[PDB]
Formats: sequence, structure tokens, C-alpha cells
Amino acid sequence: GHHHHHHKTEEGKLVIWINGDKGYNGLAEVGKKFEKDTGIKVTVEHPDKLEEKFPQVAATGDGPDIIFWAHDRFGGYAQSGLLAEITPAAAFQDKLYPFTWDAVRYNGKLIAYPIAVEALSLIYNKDLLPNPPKTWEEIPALDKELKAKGKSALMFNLQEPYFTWPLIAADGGYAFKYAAGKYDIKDVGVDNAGAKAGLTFLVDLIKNKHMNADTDYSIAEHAFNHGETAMTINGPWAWSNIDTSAVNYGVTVLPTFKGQPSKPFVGVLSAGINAASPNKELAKEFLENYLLTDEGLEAVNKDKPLGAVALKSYEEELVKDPRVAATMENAQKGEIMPNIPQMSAFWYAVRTAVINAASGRQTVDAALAAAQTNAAAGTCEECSIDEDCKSNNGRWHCQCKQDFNITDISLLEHRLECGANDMKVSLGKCQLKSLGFDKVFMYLSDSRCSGFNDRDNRDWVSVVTPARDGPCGTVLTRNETHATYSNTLYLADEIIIRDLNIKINFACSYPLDMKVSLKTALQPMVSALNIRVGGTGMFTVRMALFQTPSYTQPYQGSSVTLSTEAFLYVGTMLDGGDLSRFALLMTNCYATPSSQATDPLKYFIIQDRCPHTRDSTIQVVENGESSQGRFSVQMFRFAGNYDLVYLHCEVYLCDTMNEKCKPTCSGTAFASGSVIDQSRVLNLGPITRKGVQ
Amino acid sequence: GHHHHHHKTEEGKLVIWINGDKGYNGLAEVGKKFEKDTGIKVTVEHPDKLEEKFPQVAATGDGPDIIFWAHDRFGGYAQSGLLAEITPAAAFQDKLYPFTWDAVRYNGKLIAYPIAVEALSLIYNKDLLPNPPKTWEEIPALDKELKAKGKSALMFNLQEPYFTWPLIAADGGYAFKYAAGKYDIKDVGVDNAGAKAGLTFLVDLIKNKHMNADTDYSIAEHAFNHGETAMTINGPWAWSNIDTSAVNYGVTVLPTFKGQPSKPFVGVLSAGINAASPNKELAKEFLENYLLTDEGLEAVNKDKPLGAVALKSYEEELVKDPRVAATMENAQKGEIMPNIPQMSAFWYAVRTAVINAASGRQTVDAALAAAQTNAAITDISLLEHRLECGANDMKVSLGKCQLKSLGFDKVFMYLSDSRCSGFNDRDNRDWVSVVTPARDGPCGTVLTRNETHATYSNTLYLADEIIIRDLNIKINFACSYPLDMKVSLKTALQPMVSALNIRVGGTGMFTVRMALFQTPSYTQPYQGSSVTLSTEAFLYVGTMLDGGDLSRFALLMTNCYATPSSQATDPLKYFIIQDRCPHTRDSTIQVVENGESSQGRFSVQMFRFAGNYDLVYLHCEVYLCDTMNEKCKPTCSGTAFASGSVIDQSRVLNLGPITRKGV
Ligand SMILES: OC[C@H]1O[C@H](O[C@H]2[C@H](O)[C@@H](O)[C@@H](O)O[C@@H]2CO)[C@H](O)[C@@H](O)[C@@H]1O
Ligand SMILES: OC[C@H]1O[C@H](O[C@H]2[C@H](O)[C@@H](O)[C@@H](O)O[C@@H]2CO)[C@H](O)[C@@H](O)[C@@H]1O
Ligand SMILES: *[C@@H]1O[C@H](CO)[C@@H](O)[C@H](O)[C@H]1NC(C)=O
Ligand SMILES: *[C@@H]1O[C@H](CO)[C@@H](O)[C@H](O)[C@H]1NC(C)=O
Ligand SMILES: *[C@@H]1O[C@H](CO)[C@@H](O)[C@H](O)[C@H]1NC(C)=O
Ligand SMILES: [Zn+2]
Ligand SMILES: [Zn+2]
Repeated sequence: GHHHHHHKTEEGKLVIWINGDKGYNGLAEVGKKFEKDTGIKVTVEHPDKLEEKFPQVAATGDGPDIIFWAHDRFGGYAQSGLLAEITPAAAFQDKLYPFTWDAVRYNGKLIAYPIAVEALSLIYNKDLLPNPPKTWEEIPALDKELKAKGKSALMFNLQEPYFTWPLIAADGGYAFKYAAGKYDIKDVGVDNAGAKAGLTFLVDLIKNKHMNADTDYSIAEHAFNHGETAMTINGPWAWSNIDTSAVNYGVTVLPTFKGQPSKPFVGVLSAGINAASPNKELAKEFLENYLLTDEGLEAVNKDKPLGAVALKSYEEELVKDPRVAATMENAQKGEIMPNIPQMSAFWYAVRTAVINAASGRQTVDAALAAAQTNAAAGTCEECSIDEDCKSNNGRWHCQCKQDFNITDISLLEHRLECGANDMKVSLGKCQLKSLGFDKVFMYLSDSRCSGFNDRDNRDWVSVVTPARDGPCGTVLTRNETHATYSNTLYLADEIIIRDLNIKINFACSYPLDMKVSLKTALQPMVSALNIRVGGTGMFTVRMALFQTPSYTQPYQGSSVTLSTEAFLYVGTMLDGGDLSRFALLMTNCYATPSSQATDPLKYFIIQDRCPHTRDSTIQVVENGESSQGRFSVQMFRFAGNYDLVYLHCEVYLCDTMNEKCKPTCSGTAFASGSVIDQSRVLNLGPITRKGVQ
Repeated sequence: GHHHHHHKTEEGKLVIWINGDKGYNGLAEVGKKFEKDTGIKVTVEHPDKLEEKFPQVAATGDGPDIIFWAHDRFGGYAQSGLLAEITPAAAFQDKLYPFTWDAVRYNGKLIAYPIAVEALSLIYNKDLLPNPPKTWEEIPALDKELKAKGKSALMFNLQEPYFTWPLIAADGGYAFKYAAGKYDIKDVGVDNAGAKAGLTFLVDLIKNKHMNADTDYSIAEHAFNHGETAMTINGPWAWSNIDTSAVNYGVTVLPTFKGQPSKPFVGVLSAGINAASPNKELAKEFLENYLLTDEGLEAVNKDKPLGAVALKSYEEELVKDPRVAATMENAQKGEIMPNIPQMSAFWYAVRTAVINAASGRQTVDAALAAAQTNAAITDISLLEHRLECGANDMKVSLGKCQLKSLGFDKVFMYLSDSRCSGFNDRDNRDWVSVVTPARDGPCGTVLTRNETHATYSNTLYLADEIIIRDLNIKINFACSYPLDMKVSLKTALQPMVSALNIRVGGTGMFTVRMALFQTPSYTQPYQGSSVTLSTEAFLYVGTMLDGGDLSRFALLMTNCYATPSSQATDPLKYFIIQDRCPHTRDSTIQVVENGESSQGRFSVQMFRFAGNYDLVYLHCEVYLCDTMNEKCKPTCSGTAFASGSVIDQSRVLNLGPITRKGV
């Protein structure tokens, strides 16, 4: 007997959200194992701002069955009843460390499964520095030293407060005072001396050009991984990218500040179950039986490291690695995050205060003051990066930052969205509003198509144009495969009455569908072949001839006529079933002097999936790659004896799962493939010479 | 015998240059037979760097009458007009394979005679191992195993790029892109990922002491023939030395790299005629009558193997040997060398990249970059950005010249994942492009859904230096697609849906689903076990078949109706679709899709329809309609239908309750 019996005839499913920076593939593999055993499928998807999006959808009774995050968010969900209560047997609970269970406990109830323990650690290049700086104060020396070598000392994400927090709290800065076994929200440690010291040091570092304020995760990763930075600050999940990198690296404790250790907020990677989920039992089985296991966490950790796991058995072995040991050493120096809801607001309040102090929009005192005032305020979560959250006597509100520093380049930063029938270009609203823009922010080649405040995203100001030639001065450009719709975005120096000239040429390229070209034609010349697949499958292959190199504007009527130098553009299309499963392959294409496809005289354009020769007389654009295929032939230059010829194409449906369809053509011919299945042949003709202007 | 008439009182001589690794003796023997018949002397010499030496002497109106080499060089000579045009009869051309003639063709003219087809093959001791390693990745293991015996696994010449090329080209590597029937010289495939993979693997091989970077032809041949190496990689011309050796050997296909086959550059051994020679006629007779023949090639091939010959007659018999067959198999995997002149410059650029990466003088990136380069201010500030949204992929492209105009000395761009890096993109314009799948989570791509649409977005970082300066730019790009009904239904956590299992042919299992949707796009399905509607609200219903390929069938909804009770058999029915057609001609009912596809879709204003009752249940009878007769999609002329309707309850899907807003 098998496990599969209990879940048989399941209409149930399992949907998982996790941040893409952790290993999704290992989790997916565990999903494949779960699918193997139980016969139930498991999906893993990464939405933008998933921790923020989850509550929104979850409120409506929709979302993933499982959500992965650091515990600090979870209690915020629990307060809203978005998380189903976990109630595992003691035997199971005993397998994980109690503090990891404490992290996920909220208001007495377990709202999630602890997975792993996350703490920021100091990552450095072993080749570049043998001994890393043990303190923060000695880094500027290193940077000044390394600046001569054409490199930098330290680069790490400055955009997320998670990364800058440890230095701030190093001297005793804190989020929410823990008192009488409970967190006090009206007691906030943001504006004290230690925070100011840490942040002042950070600002003083970036002011000295030791680090750029524009630096983010991606940039720092890229910089460090190319060995152009001596060290960075990060968690286990990064390591996977460094291993593959030629960089020889090491992980140790963060540097001290004022003789005090860096105090990182320690996260617990945790898996919550949606309260709306019908699948809760399956989720519990999956998480308990499969996800948390030596093998499972081995897999996930193998894709990307988890750091210190909550599972005792695997951890006891996993600690043997020095890096996670360093991660623990760091964690023990810092403090585990509160799971309370306010943490959502806190993080937002710091981020605003760090970037303002870094950009120089405010002093550390002013920034931290605003921060402390906004620490528990939930409204401030609604504010974008470029917005200040301002506190009135009555209530908090969002406001655009009053001052931006804009290079002639900064204006070129933009969002380009290519939709199916339309194109949209978007630019930051505040950066524009800063310059005195009330309205009519921007326009395209046609000045009548103007900017509007984006109805979806308050942050953006957007311009839209259909993707077709002639509205809003949009322009179409075709090549054999694709149709590219392009336009230019002008910025208006008028309303602001100040001149800095920039324009952005943007374009959306879409694949060309010849079936549309055929449907557009009143009476196109086309041959069709129905192909039955198995009991229930049915497919259709069509072959048609086109007047243009774009493979558009097909010939109409019962005959085609060519100039001596003319190119015939042939194309083939597949319909029915999954166009993904099968790829359209043209196995043998040839011409005959007669109408019979069985003609003893065959002139092969394509033979054995490959061109008959390398001459320009035959050009094959698309074969075996997709649902369509395309090739051109100069017909009467290729076969010249005859005043007309007929065209024949043998076609085969290529399963892309079990065989690779795209042919490899060496330019050496066997001529052993002369066997043709006439049931698979499409025929078109006659193809005649003009003989008249 | 009677040939003697056309040659009497003979004069002049014939001088031939050919590489010494091929049979010099056989060619000379044929030359001596030619001398016997014609009474004209023929000299055969093998100079050092003969291919480089030929143009030098040829420029002065001095040199050999005939030159033997791979075709890739010849177009370089032809461009210099050092080669006389050959004009053999069709009857003769039919005797050799056309592609061999295509190789020797340049700018429309045939500049030389094809002799043989050469491709690198994997030579191994058949006695030593029954089956050779099928991949490159497993070689270090074999070597480590063989390291205990005081020997090595694989040794071959690393000095000539010709021998190392296949691994480089195994994964997506290429010299010159073949487009519109001609080779593109400004389109170069040297700096791509696969080449880097292969060459990096090679460096990693020599770094592990599995093979010495100093290894050359002599060393590998001498070593393998003496049994100090288990296997090597080489062409036919080497075999002659292995045959005499007591070693029992075999020849097979090169090992795969990254799941893809090795693509050796396939050479065509070819004989060109000097343009300065008055003796061209004699050269032509020599090449046509004697050199290319069963008897002629027999001598040369018997002396040393030519591999697969261009001559049909001799090849047809010669294929029966497994070695040349393996050589053919290898040839079929790779691609023939372009005949263009630039190849002369190419080989020089790669050779530098092979030795520099091996010795450790440069990184693979630097070497391949330099090679690729060798192969081929600001007033207003503007940028060129092109986004291509494919079905399975996205490509983002930025124009080079604009980046230069914007003051970028060098271009580094990448996505959220720094592992995804830009490459040089050749189109109607020269671009720098990055590619990513259109699904979320590779390359740090992220999904954003709204009720109607699934939007896949990512950020493109663009900067001059890896260490970031004051100038760095980032560009957010996104591809938004409409949501599929099935997908919308499958994505939903707890959608309201009714399902019916169907068997077809008694084989396999399929199902039919009916579900309710909040949007006119038929997306954003209702959640829960019940739906509640305003009096004026529109219920968007859809029905789809799932669980495998039903493509031969179109989903047809014959009768769809509402009942005040939960019973589908209720005598009181309000018909939305009756006799396959919409009950009313009004905006109150719209049937979007019926009998057309695997899906069906319709909207109804439910409570103007149901009237007096504050709740209803929805019922849809469904059938698989065979589309072969093309009668499936129903035609509705008028709103008048028979009240009597025959319904099979086994095919009816039921959903409810559907309740009115405000009690
Ligand atoms: O910086 C604010 C952010 O910090 C934490 O998120 C971390 C997370 O702990 C790590 O697992 C890793 O993924 O990096 C994240 C930040 O980039 C908090 O969990 C989160 O609520 C908070 O917004
Ligand atoms: O390595 C560069 C070199 O490769 C080719 O020459 C080959 C030749 O094609 C083979 O037949 C073999 O036997 O000898 C050479 C080994 O490299 C190119 O034809 C030549 O121009 C180039 O220098
Ligand atoms: C110029 O912009 C940068 C980055 O924002 C920063 O130095 C600051 O915002 C501006 N300069 C000053 C002196 O404030
Ligand atoms: C056609 O142009 C598009 C961009 O406009 C490009 O992505 C595609 O590769 C081009 N087709 C070919 C065959 O090069
Ligand atoms: C959903 O988002 C897409 C992505 O741009 C947009 O095109 C569409 O208009 C949006 N639909 C609604 C109903 O907001
Ligand atoms: Zn089970
Ligand atoms: Zn003669």
C-alpha cells in the first residue's frame, strides 16, 4: 500500500508565497516529493512586496495557503486573524528549539511554523583582506587605502533599515522597550544617543565617499561578487551567489562600534497558514512531514543557505559549518524581533529617517525625531519612498519630499510597461512636482497625449499610447519575426519655465502572428492539414505564402506570381491543443514541376529539417523553435528550368518534453531522408513567372 | 594508351604545397603516375606555416602551382586574387557532394577543388574501456582514477584553437553568425556564456593537473600511441600513426558539455590553383583525372587517412569503416568553417584567447572580450529603450550609441539578480540586451496581479563601473498579460466552482468546471460556498473543461438556467441559454463563448431575470461537441425558443446559492 490512497481524487491544492531571495527551487523539489507521494500539486510564487500584499488579499479571503517571512510581520496578521492557528503534537514541537517557537507565538497562540534563524553577518574577500576590520572606526582607513587600489572597503544595502539597524543599535538604540514581559509602544528608543551615534557614523561614512547613498542590495551584491569591494554585510541567503562566484570569501562577526557590538535584529524565517485556506490539513502535512526534516531543509539549504535552522536534528549537524556559527555568534549579539504589529510601522519610520539623513534632506536629530514620532503610526506605511510622513496635532499624513537632487541623468530613470494592446511610460510624481509641475507633466511625439497622475499607483505619473501606428505619433517597425511599436517621451520645460533637455525613446516589441495576417486577408492562398493526436487530440497545420519579408500581406487567389529575382516568403502555423507542448517543425520542403507532391522530380528547399544548401537562395528564419515556422526562397533562381512550380511541405509535431526539436545543421547532407509521409504534406501552387510588367 | 596523343614534347613543372600531417607520399605517387602518363614532373613539399607562407610568395608572382589546405583560408586568398577560378563540367561537379562545392565557392566563383572533409573525433582505447565517457564533466573523475596509475585520462593539443574549439562551441558558441544566407562579420559569438563555460572548464581542467597546459600535438600523439594516455581528440590524419602502433583503438563522438554536443569546426581539405601559374590546365587535369578517383584517393588514404572524402564513389565504400563514420557523426554535430577572409583574423584572435586563459595571463572574460573586439560629444541627453515581451520570455534592450552619447566609457548592466548580465545584441540596430523568463523569481523578476491582469516586472541596473560612481541608472520594465479564466480559477484560494468528472474513451480522466466571476474579463472569481449580488449586478459565468487534451472537442452549453430552489429538477426554471441559444436579445444576457472552444463564457443580470425570488441556483448542461464537422458553434436567429426542453441531469453542473443583496 501507498500514501497516495488518502489524498486520491483530490480537488485540493497548495499555493506558497516566499521571497525570491531564499531558495525557491529546493522548496519546489520538496513540493515535487510531496506531489510524488500524495499526488497533490504544489505552487511557489513570488509577488512584489508579498509581505505587504498578503494582508490585503487575505482580508478578502484569498491568497496563498502558505506565507513565508520573518516573524516580525506575522503577529500583525494574527491581530487581523489572517493566520490559522497552529497546533502540532508535542512530539513535533520538541523537534524545534523553543525560542523559535516563541518567535511565532502571538497572544498565546502559535500562528506559524518556525523554519530558520536569520542574522546579518560580515562577509569579506579572503584574497583581498586576510583579516577584516574588527571595528567600524577603522573602515575609513581601509577605504582610503583601497581607493588607491581602485576598489572600495564596504558596500551593503543602504535602502532597507534591516541592514543599517545593527550599527544604530550597537550603542543601545532600540525599537520598542521590553517591559514586564511585554512591549511598550509608547516607549521608543529611536531618538536616543546610541542611535544618533550609529547613524551619524554611517552618514559620516557616506559623506566621505566611502559608500554611496544610492547603493542597494543588487548593486552591493554585484559589486562584492566581482571582487571590487573588500566586504559587505548580509545573511546566509546571499552565500549561494558568492560560492559560484570566483571570489574566495569568508563570514565573521560584524565590526564593533564604540567598543559595543553591532546589534542586528534577528529574524526567524517562518511559515504561516492562511486562515481562509480550505487546504490547511495538507499545508500542515506538507510543512510538518516534509518541509521540516533533515532531507527537506537539506534541499532548501542546498539551493540557498537558510542559516541556522529551527530543527534540532539538522541544526546540530549544520552548526559544524563556520559560517552559520558566525551567523549565530552575530545573532546572539543582536536581539530577536518583536512579532507585534507596530514593527510594520517601525521599519517604515526608520527607512524614511535613514535615507533623509543620508541624502542630507534632514539632520540625524530631525530625522530621528520624525522617526520616533512616526514609529507606531500605521498611516506612515501608506507613504512611498519619495514621500515624507508628517505628523500634525490631530493626525499623520503623507507628503511629497520637498527637495530632490536631480542629475540630467536622474530624469531618465523611468518605468516602461508593454501591455498587449497598449504601452505605458511612468515617472516619479514627487520628483516632478518638486520642479513646479501642477499639470501637463509630460507628452509624447504628439503633444496632445499628455501625463496624468496614475490611477493605480499614486507614486507614478504616467503616459499611455496604444501600440499601433499613428495614434500619439507611435511608429511601427517590422522584421520577419516581430512588430516593434516605438515612440519618444518629451518632458515639458514650459510650465516650469526652466530648461534642462531630456527625451526618452521607448519601444514595445511583440511577436508577429501570421494567422492574424491570414484572417485579415479577404481570400488568402493557404493550405490546411488536420492532424489527429491520440484519442482526444486534434491539431491543424496551415501553410501560406507572403508578399513581404515581414511575413505579412499574404498572396490572394489560386496562383502566385514571382519576378526572376523575387523571394517567396513561406510560413506555417499550428493550431489546436497546447501550442506549448508541441513545436511546429518543417521536415522536408520542396518544389515540383508538376502539381503532384509525389513527382519524381523534387527540388529540396529543406531536407531532413535543414536547408538543402547555404546559398542565399534559401533562408530559414524559424523551424522547430515554436508554434510557427518561416522560411524564404528565391524560387525561380533556385529552380529555373520551369515557367511554374508547385510547393510542398512535410510537417511534424515535435514534443518538446521528450525530444529537442530545433535542428542542428552542419552543412553536410545525407540524402537518406527521401522518405516522405504524404499525409503530413501541405501543398500550394502554382507558382508562376510574371512574363509581363 | 591513346592518351599519349594529347601530351607530346612536354614542358614545365608542377609544384604543390600541402601540410605534412596528411599523406605526402600518396599525393607524390599520384604525381609520379601523372608524370608517367604526361611526362611532366610534379614536386610535393610541406613547408612550416605553409598557409601563412603561401600569400607572401604568391604576391610576387612566385610560389607553388597548387596549394592544399582547409577551405576557411582560401577566401582570404581569393579576395587577394591569388587563386584562379576553377570551372569543371557539371558532369564532374555531380561527382562530389554539393556542400563541399559550397565551401569552396566565394562571391559566386569556385576558387578551389574539394578533396576531403575533416572533423575532429574522439579517439579512445577500445581494449582499455568498453565505453568512453559521454560528457566533459566526468573526465576529472576518470583522470583522478587514472592519476593513481601514474598516467592521465585525456591529452590533446591546447595550442591550436581548432582542437579546443568544440568545447567552446559546444554550448551556444560561434565564430560568425550565419544570417540571410551569408556570414556576418560584425556579429561575433566569442564573448557569450557557453564559450566562457567551455574555456573556463578547460582552465579548470588544466588547473587540476588532469592535463598539462603545455600539451601539444606531438605530446598527445606520442603519449597516446605509447599508452600513457587512455584517450585523445583528433582528426583522421593522426590515425595513421595509431594503426602501426600495437595499441588497439576506436573512434567515436566527442563528449557532451552542459548537455549539449561538441560542435567541432568542420574543415574541407581543398586544393587551390595559383593564379600566376601558366600550367593551370595541367594542374586541372592532375586534380580531376588522377587525384580525385577511387584509385587516386586509395593511395593517399592508404598512406594516411583523409577522413570522409568529398568524392561520392570513394566515400560510398569508405563509410563502411566506423572511424570515418564517427568523423561524419562529429561533423554533423558541428558547423563548417566559413570561407570568408576574416577567418584569417578570427583564428589569430581565438588562439590568443586560448593560451592567455590557460596560462592565467588573463581572465576568460578579458580574453574572449579582446578576441571578440579583434574579430571586428554630448549636447542633448536621451536614452533608447526597447522591451520585448514574448510568451515564455522577456528581453530588455538599450542602444549603445546613446549610452556612449550619455558618457558611458564601458557598459555594465544587470537585473535585480546580478547574475543576469547584459550581452551584445545584433539587430537592425546594435543593442545591449538582457533576457529573462516571463515568469516570477528567476533573475529577481516579480509578479504583480490585479483582477484583470498578471504583470511581470523587473529592474534593470545600468552603470559605468562595478564600483558605483555618482552616475548610475536604474530602469524598471514590465510585461503585463491578461489573465486566463482557467488560471484565474486555479490561482484562487477558495473559489466558488462546481466540477463534473468525465471519462472519454474509457481512457484517462477529465473534468468540466463551472465558476462565477466578478469581472467582465471573466477573472477574479467569487470566493466561498455562496455568492451575493445586488439587484442590478451582473453574474459572469464561465465553464471550462480540464485535465488533459480535449482539442478535438469544443465545449458546448446546451441549456443554462436558474431555479429558485437548489433542485436542478425544479419545475420553475428561468432559462438563460435554451436550445444552445441565448434566451433574450438584450444586454441582460450576453453569451460570449459557446461551442467555440475548451471554454465557454456568458453573463447574466440575475435578479431582473429571476424576478420575485431573492435567491437562485444556477444550472448548466454541458456536452463535448466534436468539431470535425465544424457545426459546433451554434447559430441563433431569434429570441423565440420552444418552452419544452429536454435536459440530461447527469451532464448538468450546479452552483449556489446565489442570494440577493439586502435580504
Ligand atoms: O528592512 C525592513 C524589513 O526588514 C526585515 O526584512 C528582512 C528579512 O528579515 C530578511 O529575511 C531578508 O529577507 O531581508 C529583509 C529586508 O530586505 C523585516 O522582516 C521586514 O518586516 C522589514 O520590512
Ligand atoms: O588552429 C587554427 C587553424 O585551424 C585550421 O587548420 C586546421 C585544419 O583545418 C585541419 O585540417 C588540421 O589538420 O590542421 C589544422 C589544425 O588547426 C584552419 O584551416 C587554419 O587556418 C587555422 O590556422
Ligand atoms: C545631491 O544628491 C545626492 C543624492 O541624493 C546628495 O548628495 C544630496 O541629496 C544632494 N546634495 C546635497 C549637498 O544635499
Ligand atoms: C526582430 O526584431 C526583434 C526586436 O524588434 C528582435 O527581438 C528579434 O530577434 C528580431 N528577429 C530576428 C530574426 O532577428
Ligand atoms: C490591471 O493592471 C494592468 C497592468 O498594467 C492594467 O493594464 C489594467 O488596466 C489593470 N486593470 C484594472 C481593472 O485596474
Ligand atoms: Zn498524507
Ligand atoms: Zn591529359
